[PDB]
Amino acid sequence: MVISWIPPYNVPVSFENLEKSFDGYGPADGLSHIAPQFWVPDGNGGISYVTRDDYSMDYMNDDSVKVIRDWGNQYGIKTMLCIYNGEHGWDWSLVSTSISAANRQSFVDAIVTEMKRLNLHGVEVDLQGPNADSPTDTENFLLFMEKLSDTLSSLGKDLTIATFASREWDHIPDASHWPELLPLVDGITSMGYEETGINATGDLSYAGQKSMAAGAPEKLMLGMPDHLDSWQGSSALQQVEWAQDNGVGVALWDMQLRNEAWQRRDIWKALSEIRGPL
Ligand SMILES: CC(=O)N[C@@H]1[C@@H](O)[C@H](O[C@@H]2O[C@H](CO)[C@@H](O[C@@H]3O[C@H](CO)[C@@H](O[C@@H]4O[C@H](CO)[C@@H](O[C@@H]5O[C@H](CO)[C@@H](O[C@@H]6O[C@H](CO)[C@@H](O)[C@H](O)[C@H]6NC(C)=O)[C@H](O)[C@H]5NC(C)=O)[C@H](O)[C@H]4NC(C)=O)[C@H](O)[C@H]3NC(C)=O)[C@H](O)[C@H]2NC(C)=O)[C@@H](CO)O[C@H]1O
Ligand code: NA
Repeated sequence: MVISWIPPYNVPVSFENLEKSFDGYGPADGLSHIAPQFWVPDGNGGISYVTRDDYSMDYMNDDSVKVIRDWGNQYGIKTMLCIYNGEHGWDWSLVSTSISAANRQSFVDAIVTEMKRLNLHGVEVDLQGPNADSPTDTENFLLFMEKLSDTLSSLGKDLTIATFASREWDHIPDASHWPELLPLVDGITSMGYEETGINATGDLSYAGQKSMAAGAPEKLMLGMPDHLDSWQGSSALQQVEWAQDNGVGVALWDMQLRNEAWQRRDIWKALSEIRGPL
């Protein structure tokens, strides 16, 4: 899989980038999935569009989501409802109350209802709890993911999740949860960015990332940053080439394509080859 995201700020730039062709290759050739990060939990079992008035409020609406969806439908690209908990910083409390026994079914229902309402192709879960794991949070989050997975499966829809890239800390969800998440999802985006690479250390090396996904490495997407042309002692293109040669995917955060290296034909050609035809 090859995924990218549209954050809820600077949206005009991301929208322009969707239609770019860098001398013949661009996002329409490289992505299988596109994820507008436009929704948040309300904390009581429901969901909401982003509402911060200093974000791209002119785009937090159904018509703008359908622009993305219709763009992707031309190519067989899938638009994913991306729900996150970072509107005002990363707030795990919004997730913890959503995945409790009282609200969990309502939360799944609200997510799926919104995806169906807009004729989207699946859900990209981007709910982040830095240093927030506990036994209760692990259980409840995995019960949430299993229920969401079963519901989306019956609808023929895709499910992806973004996680922290390490396992040795107390993050949720992180690579210590991959063995339980892999059977439930179509893809996992490891949010390693400049901390993971060919030459990084241990679990954060790309070999270590793939090893932690050993149950189903074809479902792993290595997270790579649009604002850098290199990290961990390799070029952006080299990092993509490692994914190509080692049977994993790529997750590009994000569609602002801020560094010129991500505005080049070569890297989009490589992503197109990783993706394959749709
Ligand atoms: C201390 C301890 O006890 N243990 C240490 C342990 O914690 C360490 O583990 C590391 O912790 C850090 C900190 O928690 C982790 O860093 C976080 O990682 C996640 C996942 O990568 C990041 O979230 C995703 O990644 C991108 C890139 O950061 C996110 O994009 C950012 O999103 C924010 C919020 O929307 C954007 O901010 C907005 O920016 C606009 C424009 O500038 C501005 O107008 C807005 O006002 C502003 N809004 C807000 C609310 O701030 C920001 O621009 C954007 N960044 C970029 C580059 O585009 C994206 O949303 C997340 N989702 C997806 C999908 O990618 C998270 O952002 C990041 N937190 C911080 C503070 O940077 C780290 O992952 C983790 N590392 C590992 C390996 O586990 C370890 C290791 O260091 O050491 C222990 O000691
Ligand atoms: Na852990």
